[PDB]
Amino acid sequence: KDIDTLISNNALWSKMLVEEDPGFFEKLAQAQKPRFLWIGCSDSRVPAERLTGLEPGELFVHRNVANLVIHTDLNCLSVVQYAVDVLEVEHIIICGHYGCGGVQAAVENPELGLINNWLLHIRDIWFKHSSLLGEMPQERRLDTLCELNVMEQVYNLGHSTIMQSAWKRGQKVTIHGWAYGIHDGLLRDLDVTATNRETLEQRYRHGISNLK
Amino acid sequence: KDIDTLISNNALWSKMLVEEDPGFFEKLAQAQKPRFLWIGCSDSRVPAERLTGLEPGELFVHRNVANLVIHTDLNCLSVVQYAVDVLEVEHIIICGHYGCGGVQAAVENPELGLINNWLLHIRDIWFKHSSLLGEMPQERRLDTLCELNVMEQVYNLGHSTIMQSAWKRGQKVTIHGWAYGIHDGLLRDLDVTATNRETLEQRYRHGISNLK
Amino acid sequence: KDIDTLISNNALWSKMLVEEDPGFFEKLAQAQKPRFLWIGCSDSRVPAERLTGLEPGELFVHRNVANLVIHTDLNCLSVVQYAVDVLEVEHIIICGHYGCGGVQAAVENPELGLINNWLLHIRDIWFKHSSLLGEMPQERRLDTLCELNVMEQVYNLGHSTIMQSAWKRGQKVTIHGWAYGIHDGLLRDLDVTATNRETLEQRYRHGISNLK
Amino acid sequence: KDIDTLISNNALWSKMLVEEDPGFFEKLAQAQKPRFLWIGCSDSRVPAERLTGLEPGELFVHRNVANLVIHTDLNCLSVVQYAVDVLEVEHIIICGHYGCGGVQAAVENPELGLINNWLLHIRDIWFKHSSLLGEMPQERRLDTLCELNVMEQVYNLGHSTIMQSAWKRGQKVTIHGWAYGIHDGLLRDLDVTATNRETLEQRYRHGISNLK
Ligand SMILES: [Zn+2]
Ligand SMILES: [Zn+2]
Ligand SMILES: [Zn+2]
Ligand SMILES: [Zn+2]
Repeated sequence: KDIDTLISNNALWSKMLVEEDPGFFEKLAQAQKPRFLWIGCSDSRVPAERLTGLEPGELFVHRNVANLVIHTDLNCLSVVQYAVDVLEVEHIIICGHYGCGGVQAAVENPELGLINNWLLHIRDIWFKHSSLLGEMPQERRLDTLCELNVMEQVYNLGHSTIMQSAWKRGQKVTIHGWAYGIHDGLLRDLDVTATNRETLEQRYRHGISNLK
Repeated sequence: KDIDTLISNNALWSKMLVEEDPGFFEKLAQAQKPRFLWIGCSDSRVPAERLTGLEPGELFVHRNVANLVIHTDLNCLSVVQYAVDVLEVEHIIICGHYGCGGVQAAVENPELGLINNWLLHIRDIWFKHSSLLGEMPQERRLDTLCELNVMEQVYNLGHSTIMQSAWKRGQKVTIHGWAYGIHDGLLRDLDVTATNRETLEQRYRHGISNLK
Repeated sequence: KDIDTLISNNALWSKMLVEEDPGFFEKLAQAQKPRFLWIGCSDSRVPAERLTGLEPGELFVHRNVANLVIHTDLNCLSVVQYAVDVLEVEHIIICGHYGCGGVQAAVENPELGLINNWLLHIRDIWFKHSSLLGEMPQERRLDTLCELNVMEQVYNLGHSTIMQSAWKRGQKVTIHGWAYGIHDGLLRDLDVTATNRETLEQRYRHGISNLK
Repeated sequence: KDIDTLISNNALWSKMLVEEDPGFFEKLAQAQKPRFLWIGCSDSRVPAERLTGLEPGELFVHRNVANLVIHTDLNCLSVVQYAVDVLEVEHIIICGHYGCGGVQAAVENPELGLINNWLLHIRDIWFKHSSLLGEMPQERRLDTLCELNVMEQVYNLGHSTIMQSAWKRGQKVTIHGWAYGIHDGLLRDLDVTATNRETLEQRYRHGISNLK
């Protein structure tokens, strides 16, 4: 596909919606805010809307390389703060994916340029879980690191001042850690779901334990 | 929709693909890299794949509040550098949208919290184009600011060291500035398309002139 | 000077303080917090303590290339928020300097690498004030840009959510914009001093007017 | 001290230099670049020039809360890249300090606001070294964490793409990790000095071993 194809396809799709789904934009024109924030990877191998059935307007989205929530990344933190404090999303889903190019590059460590600095945060997680990974068969280690990465980003998200403040004041927000692969598109819930500061810690340990 | 609904819908969708599109993941399993990078807004009012017909695996994606390319945002710059230098995408599309909550908040300036710092970059663009906006009817000013924001982010992207280096070395990368609204989902090409350092400047001025 | 010289000089200086100034560390050992935050340039051509006579413990310090307060730089914003909310500094001084290598590189635009992205924020200010600079003799333009840069960083600092919140709640914090050169080390007050949201705007315009 | 005092002291100091040290600015007026980059804490309890005897023009400086080199902090990375690639500094010194308010806040974890996000990077280091710290007497743990923080920031600096590139191309740059306290101002060399990729790893382990 080329650029002229995208523009032309868009024009035809917009016209065909009049017959196929004349109401396609009706919920978007209402003041209903999205209830979900999705933090995923720029690889976007299967779009979040396809994976879940979520409709236009139901999902606020951030994507970056390897779906990180770095403690001091103001881009992601600004998405989160707007979603939690202004849109009042009820769920935040961090979704990783098996085969992620960012996770693979963190492990193989090729000299890729500027991106290698971003990927050092993944190498820190790999270091953190070296003993756990060493108890597992080698062929499962890379996908396990993909899962651990998600769990650590959920943990970071729950430790941000944004989430700590929301939970302290009794706002209902739940964080989830998921992963999928392109072998079937099937979401795996990594079982780290957090609804407050206490469950954040308990279920982080639970998710890691399920891997041990 | 609730969380159990998303998980259950995903499981049913994955199973139904066997009959509907057993080859759905086949291109994803190949080593073909995406040819397009989409930088859009976290509002994600209509997903980029729906707007354009792009299939899974064809698009690398970054989203942040109001689709900014801030000169010093390492999150977006890391997506861009990986896309340009490692994946060798041929097109980068920055897409804004009429009615964007981030653009509207920049103009109305409510006290929203942390996000207001991010939005100051939009207020700088609004200031930059005050005289242009003053020559236009008031009712068209907010959507014109949405377009100017896209054009300025294209300009910032082309001035990044990543893009300047790629163009200097003769890598073929084209940057585009688009917008759409939810009244019809129809993409408007803002006509700032840049294939090198010279067209970046020429077509930036062209796009602004088309508004004057 | 070499590394062994620094270590050896430090050991001799520490010993000599017993006779010269046995009380040198006494105020540092007290709980008195610094009353001033200095945001300056990494060039650090004359140290802030030498310029002003401020003693150890009186100054909290941030330095970066060309003394910027970028709207979305969490490093500088974190220094500011800790200084304002935790240390309760009463004064923030942004100090630029004539001959700054960062300002000069923004104007000459050599291909320096990663730093060029940071310097684009200065090029934006240069663009903003093109008409003002054009009314002045060429030989004064670079130093005038140095001053305008300081004034714009003061303006950015006052527009941060940190400062807006502090002023809204009645905390006494004053922001100042200064510059000096190495021809005499003499500080010039650029006359943009702000004690609240209103004086921020009034004195920003005043400082610019003093240049016109 | 108040603001009028600083301005007045500066004017008197500038005049008195004519008799005391008429050549004070002479090296600054030459094209000699600084040979040292100092990365220190915004606490700046004893200024680096006082600790070492370094003269004006000999030191390029960055300061942030708790002297961090975060993998993805473009402010510090931009200082480093300009210092290494443009100024060609020969030494980078990361200096922490015993009693640092940032390190103490990471351990005590008060609710301080925005700064808590920055401090999570220190809490990650505290977690990393929990077993080491547990083998030591409690009263020495906080200062040991101050030292470990410096060592980890040296390690991060050496793993940045900036430093890896410089060492790969044979540029002579040495990184050092130091600390001091206000009980005597005496620098402690933490013995993690790195001149290439190999010594970075060897001396990181050496410095940690010296603590065990
Ligand atoms: Zn990925
Ligand atoms: Zn938007
Ligand atoms: Zn400077
Ligand atoms: Zn400190």
